[PDB]
Amino acid sequence: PTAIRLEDYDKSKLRLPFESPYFPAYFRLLKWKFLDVCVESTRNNDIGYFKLFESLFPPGKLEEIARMIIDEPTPVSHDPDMIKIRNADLDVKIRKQAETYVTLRHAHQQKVQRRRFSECFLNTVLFDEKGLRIADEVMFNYDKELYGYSHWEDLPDGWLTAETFKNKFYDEEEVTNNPFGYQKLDRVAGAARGMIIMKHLKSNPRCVSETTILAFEVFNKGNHQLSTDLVEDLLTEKKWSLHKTLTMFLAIIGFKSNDKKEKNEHEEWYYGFIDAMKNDPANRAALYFLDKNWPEELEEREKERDRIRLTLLKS
Amino acid sequence: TAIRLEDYDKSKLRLPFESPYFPAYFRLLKWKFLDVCVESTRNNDIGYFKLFESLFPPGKLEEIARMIIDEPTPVSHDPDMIKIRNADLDVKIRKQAETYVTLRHAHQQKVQRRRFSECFLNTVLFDEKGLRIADEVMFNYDKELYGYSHWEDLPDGWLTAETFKNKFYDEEEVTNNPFGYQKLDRVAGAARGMIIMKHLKSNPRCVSETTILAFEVFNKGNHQLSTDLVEDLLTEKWSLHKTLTMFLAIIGFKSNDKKEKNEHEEWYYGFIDAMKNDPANRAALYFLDKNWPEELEEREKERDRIR
Repeated sequence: PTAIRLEDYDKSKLRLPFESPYFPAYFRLLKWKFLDVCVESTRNNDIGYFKLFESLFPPGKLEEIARMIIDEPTPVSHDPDMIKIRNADLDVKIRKQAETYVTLRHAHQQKVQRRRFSECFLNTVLFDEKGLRIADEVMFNYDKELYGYSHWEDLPDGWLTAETFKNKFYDEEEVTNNPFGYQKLDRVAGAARGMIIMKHLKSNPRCVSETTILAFEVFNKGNHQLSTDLVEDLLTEKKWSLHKTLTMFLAIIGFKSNDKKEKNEHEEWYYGFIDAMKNDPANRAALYFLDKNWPEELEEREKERDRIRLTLLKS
Repeated sequence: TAIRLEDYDKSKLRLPFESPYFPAYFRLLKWKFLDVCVESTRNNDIGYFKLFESLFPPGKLEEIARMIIDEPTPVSHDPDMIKIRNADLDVKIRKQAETYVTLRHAHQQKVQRRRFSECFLNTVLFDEKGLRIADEVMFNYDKELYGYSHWEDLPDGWLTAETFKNKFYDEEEVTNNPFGYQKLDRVAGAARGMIIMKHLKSNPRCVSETTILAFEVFNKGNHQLSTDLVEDLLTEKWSLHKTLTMFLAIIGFKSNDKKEKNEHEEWYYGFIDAMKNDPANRAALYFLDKNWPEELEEREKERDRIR
């Protein structure tokens, strides 16, 4: 079976091609799934797909980074403090407590290395045109549907949700100057804590249709799920993940807001997200990346809401 | 004969290279360090930039350095300009069109200079080897400035030093990778200096501290850029370098005697008051602390001591 080359494939159905200013940031909502695919591809003592990025680092630096990510941890039985505990002749109950604290510290120190060198790879390759080209083709060869989803394949022409997304999640000047550079989207999605946003949107009577799309694209879409244990536990603090948070912002494009323009409710999902992020200090901080004037715009919006409610009673 | 770094004393430094809190503190001079590398470009070559070759893929350093120092492509060869001259417009309409093309030609070049400058600084100043090369560049340029970045001849029991490292760094982030991004890098980068200076000058609690800040930003020659290329790159007159200099100058604050009356960290709370009254600076505060409005309320609402 001869592999279909990217340059051959249609690309007429994509509403967000590679060359779109708004593509690099949108694609980077799959950065953890992209890392997952590169890690999955390592078969036997090879660095797998990671090697396709060696041109983007100084000679030999790529190999170092890849290893630091996939290298098996040293056994916790060889830890100097572990060995000292097991030789100290402690009361059984105290020894076992100490041992668990050394085991947890050991895993945490491994997680810190894996995250550091993962972020060194991703921030080098996914913010460079040549590197995004390679990443685009890697995703295409992995799963055509996911490639499509990252490019808005078979999306309608007049999709009003797409316009709101482009308008509120990118700064016009920043995305025009360097599309491959850091965008508002990368800051908000990265700072946000998805679990608390999912809980508040589920309790919003306005955002019932939107929550249904979010629930499906986060939990039940098979190619929005990580294949490796390594990347899964790297992003997990029943349990939420950093990939689940990004997959929520990814899924936003599916929201239907064409019919709600007549009643001026077409941005209800966006203001619903703001009301789902204003509650806790982490997401509240994430909102100040999205819009520096969000608390003043929130009070305006609630003044006019109260102004309309008053005129409606007099009937 | 060459005065090697290995030979130098370094015993008076309270913030040596090996200190967890050094990398972030050094990167407050990141705009001055760019200025130094651009000063060194002499006979149509990249000067000090070449010392960082190993930290990029082969050739990459050459491209980046160029994109920063090179002369722009002549605007007489912009494709839109060529079409204006061929369209045969009225002289007055032609010249007005030509100015719209000229203005975006300059702006595009300011954006390319800034982009590739940021690409250099971000690669070399957040890596240990990169920081070694950078340390020696400043040492060979100015011994005093080298010392200032390391707290040369600073008191042992200095309290503003202990407050600074407690409020501008996260314990876990700074212990894991000192060379990586810290709260300080985020806060100083997002801050709008000109406004913070204005509020502290109106703040009666902070009067000694403002006099130090006004001197280290406007009077001190070592904290001033020598190149047009960098000072013009950081101009909105105020600059991004002047914002970073305000954070650098904090180590000079005399707060030890105010410990007894528990006002030894009044400079920090005064800074928070100075950058909470505009959208951009209060967004910068959320980097310094995620819980700052509740901490500011309980600290600035205890008027039971005023009774």
